[PDB]
Amino acid sequence: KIEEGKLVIWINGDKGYNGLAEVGKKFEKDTGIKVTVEHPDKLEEKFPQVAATGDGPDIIFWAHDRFGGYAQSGLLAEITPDKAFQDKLYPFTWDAVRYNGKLIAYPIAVEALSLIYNKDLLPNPPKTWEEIPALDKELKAKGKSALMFNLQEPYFTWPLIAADGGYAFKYENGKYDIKDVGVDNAGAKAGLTFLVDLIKNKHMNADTDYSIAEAAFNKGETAMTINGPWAWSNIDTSKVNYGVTVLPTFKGQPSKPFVGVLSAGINAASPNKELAKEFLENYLLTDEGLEAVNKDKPLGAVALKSYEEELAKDPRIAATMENAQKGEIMPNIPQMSAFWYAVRTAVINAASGRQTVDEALKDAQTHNFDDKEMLLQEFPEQLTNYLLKYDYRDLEIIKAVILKAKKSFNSRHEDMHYMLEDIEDEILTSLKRLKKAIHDRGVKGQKETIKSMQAYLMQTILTELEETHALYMRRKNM
Ligand SMILES: OC[C@H]1O[C@H](O[C@H]2[C@H](O)[C@@H](O)[C@@H](O[C@H]3[C@H](O)[C@@H](O)[C@@H](O)O[C@@H]3CO)O[C@@H]2CO)[C@H](O)[C@@H](O)[C@@H]1O
Repeated sequence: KIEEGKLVIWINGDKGYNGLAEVGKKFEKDTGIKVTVEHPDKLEEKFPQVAATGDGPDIIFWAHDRFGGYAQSGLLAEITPDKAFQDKLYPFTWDAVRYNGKLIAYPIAVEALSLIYNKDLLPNPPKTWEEIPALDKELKAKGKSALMFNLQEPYFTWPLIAADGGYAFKYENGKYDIKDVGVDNAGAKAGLTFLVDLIKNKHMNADTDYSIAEAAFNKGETAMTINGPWAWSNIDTSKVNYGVTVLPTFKGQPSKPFVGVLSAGINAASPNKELAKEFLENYLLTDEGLEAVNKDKPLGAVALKSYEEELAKDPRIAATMENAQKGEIMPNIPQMSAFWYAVRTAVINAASGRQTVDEALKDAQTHNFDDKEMLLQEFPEQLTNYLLKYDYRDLEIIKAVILKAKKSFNSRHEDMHYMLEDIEDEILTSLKRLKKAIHDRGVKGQKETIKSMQAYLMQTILTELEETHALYMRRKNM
């Protein structure tokens, strides 16, 4: 439950949630405010749904890429930290969580995928992806396998795909280009294809998941795996003597892994915005509190300058740093979610016999990424800002309706061809008047959607326009 004067935090299961809870007790002890940290499945999917109802967490913890669609939907509060606190974190990590020149989250850490090898089994880790099959021949004969890592989540197959030149989006002119996607180019084809090649030759099983790969490495069944800093705690427990080095090259070129920044979003809905700023600024982002999270599950290289000095010294952190530089940092555009979904199916269909690599990637490329910016391109910009909240399906509804209501009003009235800009104001108060209606209607226990309430929008737009026209008609008259 979400209530005034209690702080609720959502964080992903593989992160140090026990450690963050530990900071919670340091907060509650000094501030008297309970902190409750839970890690539900699919939180980054659950968040946009219950944020609408207004019963989402106070603080949401995910990699920065997810915070685009959130900031666009206005699910996140604007972060206003004094310049002094800003200087504490890396200027690089501040940029990750910046949307439309607004800071919409607090960067916690920089995480990057790395290669992990078992020093006993493998004297020296491979330098290229292409050496791995010949290892597997030797490895299998010793009853072990060469490489195990999950194929069920694209984050992991991507450093390979991106390697010979695959890319999520072109970047030119300081803006990301949504009509320019590079999932299906020759480069990314060579990548995914290499990976299936491993599946076809039985060097990897297509069905492996994080659970399987983790388990297999900790037990010494496999010699290598690809994972992030949150993986080190569980291996430390294990008997395994591991090593964390740079990702194997593809076709003579570095593995280019996607780099994520762990970020702390505040809920726009929260009563306790002030308690959330206070917690993240004075208790989470200090050395003593970062160390607290870190001891549970390693953060990687943190965003906090001071505590990072001491971390960089760990060859594992500088190794993670090393792959972060050889890779690129995830966009935080709203489409990024639809990108990730679009790929995840493609790898899986590639790994399955579901479809060939070529058709698999084509589809990932073919996909029509939704754009509020594009849908609203005609609309008066002030209106569009209001209109961003609504999900893309509902937007199609309101677009079609608004446009008919205009056409109709022009039909009844010869003398004036109203521009959309002219009607901008009568739409705003109409779209507001609709939000209220769905609430008044929400009481009385009748649940309405914009789809249902399409009739009601239409009439309200017209009624309002007719009022404005009465205003204009009275206005002409002497
Ligand atoms: O299945 C749900 C999910 O698919 C997409 O998730 C991507 C994440 O956005 C992206 O941040 C990255 O997540 C990894 C984290 O960076 C890392 O810290 C660690 O926790 O593992 C995560 C991957 O296992 O990669 C995934 C896709 O692989 C998409 O964003 C979501 O729309 C969607 O909820």
